[PDB]
Amino acid sequence: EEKEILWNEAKAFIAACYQELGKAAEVKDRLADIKSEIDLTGSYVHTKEELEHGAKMAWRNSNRCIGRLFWNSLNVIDRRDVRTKEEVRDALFHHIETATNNGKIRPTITIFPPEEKGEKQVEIWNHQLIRYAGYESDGERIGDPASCSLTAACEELGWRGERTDFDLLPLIFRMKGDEQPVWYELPRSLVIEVPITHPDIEAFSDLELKWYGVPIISDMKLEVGGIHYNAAPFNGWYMGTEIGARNLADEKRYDKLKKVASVIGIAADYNTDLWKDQALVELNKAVLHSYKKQGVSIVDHHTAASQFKRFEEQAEEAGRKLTGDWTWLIPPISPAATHIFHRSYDNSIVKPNYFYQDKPYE
Amino acid sequence: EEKEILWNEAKAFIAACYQELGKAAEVKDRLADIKSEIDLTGSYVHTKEELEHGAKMAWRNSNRCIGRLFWNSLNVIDRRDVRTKEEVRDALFHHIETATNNGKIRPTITIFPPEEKGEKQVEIWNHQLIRYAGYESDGERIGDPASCSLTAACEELGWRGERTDFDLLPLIFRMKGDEQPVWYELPRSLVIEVPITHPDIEAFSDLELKWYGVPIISDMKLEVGGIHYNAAPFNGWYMGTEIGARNLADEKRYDKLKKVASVIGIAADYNTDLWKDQALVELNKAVLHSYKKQGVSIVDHHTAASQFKRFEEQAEEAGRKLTGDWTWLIPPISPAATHIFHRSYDNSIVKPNYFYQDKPYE
Ligand code: HEM
Ligand code: HEM
Ligand SMILES: Nc1ccc2ccc(CCNCc3cccc(F)c3)cc2n1
Ligand SMILES: Nc1ccc2ccc(CCNCc3cccc(F)c3)cc2n1
Ligand SMILES: C[C@H](O)[C@H](O)[C@H]1CNc2nc(N)[nH]c(=O)c2N1
Ligand SMILES: C[C@H](O)[C@H](O)[C@H]1CNc2nc(N)[nH]c(=O)c2N1
Ligand SMILES: [Cl-]
Ligand SMILES: [Cl-]
Repeated sequence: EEKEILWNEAKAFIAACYQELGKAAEVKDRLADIKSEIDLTGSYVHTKEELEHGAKMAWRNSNRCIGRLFWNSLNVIDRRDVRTKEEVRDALFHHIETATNNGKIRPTITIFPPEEKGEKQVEIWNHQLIRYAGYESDGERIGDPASCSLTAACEELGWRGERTDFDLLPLIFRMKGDEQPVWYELPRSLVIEVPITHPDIEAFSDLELKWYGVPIISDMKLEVGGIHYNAAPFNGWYMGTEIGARNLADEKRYDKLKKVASVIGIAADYNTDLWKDQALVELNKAVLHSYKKQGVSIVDHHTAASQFKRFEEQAEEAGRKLTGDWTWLIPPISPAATHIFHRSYDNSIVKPNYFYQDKPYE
Repeated sequence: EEKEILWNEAKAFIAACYQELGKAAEVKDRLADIKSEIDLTGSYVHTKEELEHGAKMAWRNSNRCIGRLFWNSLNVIDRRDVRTKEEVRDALFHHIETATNNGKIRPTITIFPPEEKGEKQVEIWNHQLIRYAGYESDGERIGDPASCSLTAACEELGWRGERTDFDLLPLIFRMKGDEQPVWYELPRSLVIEVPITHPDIEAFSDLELKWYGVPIISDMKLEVGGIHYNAAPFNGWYMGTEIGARNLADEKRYDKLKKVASVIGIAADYNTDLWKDQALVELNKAVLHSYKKQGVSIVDHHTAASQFKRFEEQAEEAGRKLTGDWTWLIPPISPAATHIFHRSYDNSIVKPNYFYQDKPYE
C-alpha cells in the first residue's frame, strides 16, 4: 500500500505544481519518469523547482497560520546533500544566521534528506533551534516549563544548564545509524535577544524580561507529493501576541501577569478591575516597542490580520479554495477587533503541508 | 411524519426528565397518556413540572452559553393561558419588572402557548424586550445598526422614533389571526438604564454612553419534548464584554473605540501602539464599574469562566456529557486568560434547547 500512496500523492502534487508554474505541458513526461523511479527504487527525487514550490505551497496550506500572505517569498535552502552531523550542525548554524539577517528577518526553510522507508536520515529533537530551557524539581520552577522534558533529555546526554530563566538549549539531533543524538552549544554571536522595556513605564525593566529574536520551528514534518521531509526547520518573524500574550503570560509558561501588574502600578486583587487584561495590553505594547527599538522584525496582531485579509482576497482572485483554523487564526488579544473573528473558515487539510510528529524524547 | 417526530421526542424527554426528578416509576403511565393524547388531538400538553424542568434543561444544553452554572435556579413563568394581546403585553411588562428586580436580576423565562400545527399562537418580533432603535439614511447613522430592519418595520406600523442614539423600541408582536403585529411603547418606569462612567477618568462621561440593565431575548424558540414554544422570552444578567467589547465596540454597532481612545488620552494612529486593545480594556472596566455603582447585576468574563469551570465539574460529577461551542464560549477580551481557551468542547446539539427562527420582518 505504501507505494500506491506515494504514486497517488505524486500525481496530484506534480499536476498542481506544474499548473501553477506554467509547466503543464511537462506533467505527462515527468509523471512517467517518476513512475519508473518509484517502481525501480521505491521512491522519487524532487527537482529543485518542485521542492522550492512544494515548501511554499505547504506554507500556503497551513490552516493555523495568520502570516500566509507572504507564502511565495519563502527562502528555500536545499540541503538534501548532507551526510554528516558536522554538515547538519553547520546547516543549522547557517539557517540561524541567514534568517536573522541582523534583525531584518528572512522567512527561510532548510530542507534535509527525507525519510526513505519511513527511516529518518536526520532527526531533530529541538522544537525550535533557539529556545529556553526549563527546570522543575522540589517545587522549584526555573525557565520555560514547555521545555522541561527536552531539557531533562539533554541533561541525560552530558549537557548542563546554568539554571537561569533563559538558558539557551543546545542544538540536539540524531543521525541515521546512531543510537543517541549529539548536542552542540549555540554560538551566542548567532543569537539575537531582545530585552523587554516599556515605552512609558521605566520600571518595566525591573522585570528583567527578554525573548529571542527568531522563532525557528524544527520538529514539524514537511510533506510534499508523498515525500516525507521530517527534518526541515523553518522560520517567520514573530507576531507580538505570541510572546506577550502566551509565552510570557500563560500560567503554564512564564506566568508574568501579576509581576507586570505590580510594575505598572495597578492592584491585582479584583477580577472586576480587569487587571489581567490591562497587564496583557501593557506587556504586549512593551514587546512590540522593544523589538522595534532593537531593529528586529515583528508584526502586531492588527496588521497581521489585515495582511491575512489580503491573503484571503488573493486566494479568491487566484481561484484557490481557502482553508483555515478559526480557533488558531484569532489572536489571543482583542480577537473581536479583527475581521477573522467575524467570519468562518473551512478547516480541511490540503497537501503539501506541515505536520506534527511524535517526540523522540518523552 | 410530523406525529412520529413528536412521539419520539416525547419519549426521550419524559424519560430523561422523570429520571432527573426521581419520578422514573411514573414514566410508563405518563407515556401512555401522552400517546393517547397525540393520537386523539395531534399534540400533548406538558405538566407544570415538565415545562419548568424542560426550560431548565434547555438552558443547560445551550452550547454557546458561559453562564450555565445556574441552570437549575431559572425562574419559570407559565403563561400558556394567555389569549389576548393585552394579556401578552401585560405578561411582557411583568417579565421586565420581576426579572429586573430593582437591579438584582432574576434569571427568568415567560412561556406563552406553543405552536399547534406549526401555527404560532403568539409571534414576538423583538430580538430583546429592551433594545435600542437604529437608523440609516443618506449616510446618516443613528442608534444601533443591528436594529435597523426592525426599526424600519415598526415605523411602517405607525410608530416613530425620536432618533436619539438610544431610542427604546416598542414591544411588537402578532397574535394568531391578525395580519399585522401591534406595538406598545415601553413604560420608562420599567426600564433600568446605566450611564457609563470610568472609575479613574472623569472625561469618560463626555462620551454620554449608556446601556440597558437586562438582556431579555425574545425571538428564540424553546423546544421541549417535541413541543415548539416559539414565544418564550428569557433573561440572565450581562457579562461585561457583551456591552464593552461588542455592543459599544464593534464597527457594525456603536463603534466607539476611537472616541474612547480620545477621552482616555491616547493616540489612535498606530497599530503597534495597541490603542484599540487599551481602549477596549478601559471601556470594559467602565462598564463593570458603572453597573456595580448603580446596583445592577453584572459579571466579568474571568468570574464567568470560573463559574463555567464549576459547571463542567458539576456535569462530570452528575454523569452528564458536556456540550459547548468553543468559538462562542471564549470571551472577546483576553480569551487565553481563561481555561476555556485551553480545552476543547463537543458541539453536539442536545434537546431540550433554544433555537434560532426566521424573522417575520426582513
Ligand atoms: C512571516 C511571518 C510569520 C508570522 C507572523 C506567522 C504567524 C503565525 C502565528 C502567530 C502562528 C500561531 C503559532 C502559535 O500560536 O503557536 C502561526 C502558526 C503556524 N505558522 Fe506561521 N507565521 C509566519 C511565517 C510562517 C512560515 C515561514 C511558515 C512555514 C513555512 C509558517 C507555518 C506555520 C505553521 C505550520 C503554523 C502552525 C504550527 C502549529 O500547528 O503548531 N508560518 N504562524
Ligand atoms: C445568568 C446570566 C447569564 C449570563 C452571564 C450568560 C452569558 C451568556 C453570554 C455572554 C452569551 C453569548 C451572547 C453573545 O455573544 O451574543 C450567552 C449566550 C446564550 N445564553 Fe446565556 N447567559 C446567562 C443566562 C442565560 C439564560 C437564563 C438563558 C436561557 C434560559 C441563556 C441562554 C443562552 C443562549 C441560548 C445563548 C446563545 C444565543 C445565541 O446563539 O445567539 N443564558 N450567554
Ligand atoms: N511567528 C511564527 C511563525 C511560524 C510559527 C510556526 C509554529 C509555531 C508554533 C510554536 N509552538 C508553540 C508551542 C509548542 C510546544 C509547546 C508550547 F507550550 C508552545 C509558531 C510560529 N510562529
Ligand atoms: N447575558 C446574556 C444572557 C443570555 C443571552 C442570550 C442570547 C444572547 C444573544 C444576543 N444577541 C446578540 C445579537 C443579535 C442580533 C444581532 C446582533 F448584532 C447581536 C445574549 C445573552 N446574553
Ligand atoms: C463567524 C463567527 O462564528 C462569529 O463572529 C462569532 C464568533 N464567536 C462569537 N462569540 C460570541 N459570544 N458572540 C458572538 O457574536 C460571536 N460571533
Ligand atoms: C484547546 C485549544 O485548541 C488550544 O488552547 C488552542 C486554541 N487556539 C490557539 N491559537 C493559537 N494561535 N495558538 C495556540 O496555542 C492555541 N491553543
Ligand atoms: Cl514561540
Ligand atoms: Cl446584547
